[PDB]
Amino acid sequence: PVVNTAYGRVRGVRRELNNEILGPVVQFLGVPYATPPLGARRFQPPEAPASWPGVRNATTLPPACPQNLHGALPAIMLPVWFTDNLEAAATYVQNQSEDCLYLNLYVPGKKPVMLFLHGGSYMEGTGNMFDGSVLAAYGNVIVATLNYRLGVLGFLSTGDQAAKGNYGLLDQIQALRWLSENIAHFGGDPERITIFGSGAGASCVNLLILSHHSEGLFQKAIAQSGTAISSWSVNYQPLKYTRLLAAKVGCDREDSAEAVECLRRKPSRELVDQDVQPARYHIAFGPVVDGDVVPDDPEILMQQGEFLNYDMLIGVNQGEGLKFVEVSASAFDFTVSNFVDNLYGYPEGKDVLRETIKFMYTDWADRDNGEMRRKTLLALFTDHQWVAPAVATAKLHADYQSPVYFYTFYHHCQAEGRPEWADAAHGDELPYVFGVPMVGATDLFPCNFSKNDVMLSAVVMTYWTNFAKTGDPNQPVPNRFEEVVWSKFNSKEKQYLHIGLKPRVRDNYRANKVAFWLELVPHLH
Amino acid sequence: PVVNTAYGRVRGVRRELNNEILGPVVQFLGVPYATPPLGARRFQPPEAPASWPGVRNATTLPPACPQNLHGALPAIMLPVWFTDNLEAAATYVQNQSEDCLYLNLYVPGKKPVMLFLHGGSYMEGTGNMFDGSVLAAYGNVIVATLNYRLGVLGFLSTGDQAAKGNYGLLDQIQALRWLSENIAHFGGDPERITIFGSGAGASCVNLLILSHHSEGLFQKAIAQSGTAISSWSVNYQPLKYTRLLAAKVGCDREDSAEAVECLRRKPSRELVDQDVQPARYHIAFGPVVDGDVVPDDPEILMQQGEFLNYDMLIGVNQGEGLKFVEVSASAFDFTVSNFVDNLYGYPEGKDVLRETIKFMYTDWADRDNGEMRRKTLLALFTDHQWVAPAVATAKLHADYQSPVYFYTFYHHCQAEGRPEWADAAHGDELPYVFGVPMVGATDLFPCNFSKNDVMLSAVVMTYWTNFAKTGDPNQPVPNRFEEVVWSKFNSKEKQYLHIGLKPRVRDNYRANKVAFWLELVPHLH
Repeated sequence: PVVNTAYGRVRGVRRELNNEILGPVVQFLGVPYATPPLGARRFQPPEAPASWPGVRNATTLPPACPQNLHGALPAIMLPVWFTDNLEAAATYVQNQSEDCLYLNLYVPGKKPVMLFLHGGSYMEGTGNMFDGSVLAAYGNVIVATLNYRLGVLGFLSTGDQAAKGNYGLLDQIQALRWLSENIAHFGGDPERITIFGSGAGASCVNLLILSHHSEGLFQKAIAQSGTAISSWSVNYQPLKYTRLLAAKVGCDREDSAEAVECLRRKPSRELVDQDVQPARYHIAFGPVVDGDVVPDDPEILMQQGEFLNYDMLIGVNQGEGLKFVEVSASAFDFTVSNFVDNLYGYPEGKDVLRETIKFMYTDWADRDNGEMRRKTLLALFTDHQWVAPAVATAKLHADYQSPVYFYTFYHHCQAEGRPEWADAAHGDELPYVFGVPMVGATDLFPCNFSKNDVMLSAVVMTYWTNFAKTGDPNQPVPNRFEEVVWSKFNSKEKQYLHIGLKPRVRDNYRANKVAFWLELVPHLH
Repeated sequence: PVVNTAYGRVRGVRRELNNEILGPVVQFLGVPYATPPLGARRFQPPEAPASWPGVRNATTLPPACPQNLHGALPAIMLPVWFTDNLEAAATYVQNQSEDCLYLNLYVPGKKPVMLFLHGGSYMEGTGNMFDGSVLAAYGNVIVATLNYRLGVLGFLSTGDQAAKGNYGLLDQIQALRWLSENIAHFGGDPERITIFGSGAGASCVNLLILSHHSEGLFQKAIAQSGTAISSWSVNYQPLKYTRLLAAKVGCDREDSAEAVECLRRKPSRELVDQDVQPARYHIAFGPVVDGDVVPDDPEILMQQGEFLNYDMLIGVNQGEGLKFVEVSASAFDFTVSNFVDNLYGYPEGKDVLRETIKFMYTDWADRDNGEMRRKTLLALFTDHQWVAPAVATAKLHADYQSPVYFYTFYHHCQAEGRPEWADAAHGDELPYVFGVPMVGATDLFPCNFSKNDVMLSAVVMTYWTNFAKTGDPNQPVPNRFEEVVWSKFNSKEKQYLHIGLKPRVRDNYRANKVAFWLELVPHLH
């Protein structure tokens, strides 16, 4: 397994898969895409790599650039299986170094590419823990789980010229180019790149469409559970926090542009161990508006239809926010005051909105019971963050002559604390799209797989692969049900599809709550 | 059929009923109860009558004191069958005269009395058109349909001393005394008087409980479709209007007390032909707060529990207000602005309430169709007037150790413009309690009676008669269903009973809308 690219010649490996169904998976763990930053051009955009003679021995898990899984990280943005089994995930990124600009591959003539921008809160994660070879061989596609500058030294900007456009986004654009101008040797199609991701890694899958440098690189998108217009998708206070890690290591010279030229020699391990604690439901180090890759906010920029006709696929796990409440008449009256204070932009005229919300999410038919409160509160954080910025992105993107789809996941692998009372909960969609049941349970996903779960993987890896093939999720190839047609989303009818437990194509998901959060509350302020 | 009372000796008559079921009905049309006002003591309280020797020939329809059925009367307060077939009703009160202080009776030892205070808008009506002999003989009770000072010279007050406590209420209290101290000769029980009425004649059935002069007279009540705390139950601007009929006949001397002493000689026929047009949904001549019979408003007076333990029975015809709309996105946006302006007490801070109402009474699942609007508007006038001042009277009267019942009528005799799209509509409960089907259709009620309707009369004249017997509607004696127990109303559960088309004892009528109108909107102002 040896191939050659314009940059040189690289080797590979091949493995035998666990399940009896699947066959010849080839792997190319660790191939590069750009020159690694070293300390001179840190806090700086990337450049192409060098060239080598002979053969490059590249088959290992490459180092993942520095993170810290014991850092009092936010517990809302991160998924469940990442939080609970943290001891298993922590034993997976052990070797870390400033040099992380590599990318894995999985080769099963012009096959589609499925670049996976791993999720998280922009603080940790890696493609090493999302080793999808089952997904690589089932649908007969090429996966690529890269690594990019994430964390402190990942997405810099300050307001001055010393920290220009966010180096992470254009960092993974450097890889979008590499995959676009070197993939013919690997058997891929440079005209069918389909970025996809989850969590807050899908927030930066919309952000790439509205920019400019993305023109000739990719053609489609997939947005699992994220959106560019939520309350933790973009950073809006770079300067206040960028001068607060410098207040514990020391660069806060009152001269504005006197922080890069002392930190740029600071070692990477001390610079990623600061308690930059963001405001509630806000982030600290994410993509920022500067002008070259984020000209104008997606609030405005999305209205003027300068984005081309790609085909976004939005989705929402039904029930997620299980870490918002985990029952009285003054306990349910206590979350719904600090919640409103924390996440409303802080205008004046609040005293009406709290009571309107408190009236709308009550069930007056049976008020008394304690399973209304602590169960509608889980329906008040699922709606304001994941459920109704999504339809706003669906409408305005469907109007401008473009196809936008939808879905709503429901069914999870049953484990501890996961009854039907406990639905997806920001996760439990990832194992199924990754094929964890179909080859036996792995380490980080402990559950009790059955033959009921394994049928879901077939359909959810046929959709997400036929998609990359042609955008419609069904045309090439066809559980408990079958053949249901994948219905679109248009402003008039708003048909979601319910890829849950029995795939019925229902309509108009939560009309009352979506309309309350989207078309009534803007008037109150 | 000749009897004697403490005032003298009176004759009677007896008739044979149309239906084969019923038998010996006796009647005493026209017996007096008080001295008729003549022109000296007009605008003045009543007094006892004289005494006569021999026998008084009293069997005719007595004159009904002056009204005017062609006077551009309000079309919301009045029932339907009274408005449509106005030509039939107008041929029924032909002979009118200042002298109207008489009362009918119907004798079928200490039998209960069922004094009926006829409805309307306090401008017209009479007991002559509600001749209930079927109701008199079926349940074996005594009816009494009196006449009282109604209209212009009926409920006077000005703010000065020239017009003291409302002469109509204490006028029908004079009859409440007469029936309480002369009924032993007629076979009635002076300790079981049960006032009942409908329309805005049931508004002045609550008003008598909260007063004082009602102590030893009656013991129960029935409130069909009315309440003392609605927007047309009491007059709150006597002076502005009492000086406006005097501006077309002439008494508006700028001296305050210079209107009684010129009008008191004016003939009754000119004084009842003035266009005193009230404000929308308000009235002009109704009971007013002065101090002796209405000490304090039922807004306050009902809170302090000075009213004794009677047993009110509230009720609401499901669907009524069919003369509120009789479909666009700016037609439904046009009623819900002037409606809010007209009927809100005119404070500042309106611009939020209109939009909140417009959001709550929409059906976002299917917005487009034209049978949402012009059908939820009929559900916006039924709720703010008849449906949710009623439950407020039920709760606060059930708390103070008293029994309060409830019901919700649904089924009507089918006629023109009366499908199941068109429910009760402020009326169609009166024929059934009056027995119009059971003896064949009368003049003023044209319909097509069937054997389906005639079973409803049995139950609705067993309830309203067992009630007067013992207050519980069921204990002595027991369609499409049977034996369903008459459930009470208490603050915790709010069980209505649905005496409609199939008597199922459901619970918590319109919790969302009742709670919206009763426990959310008071904060917005």
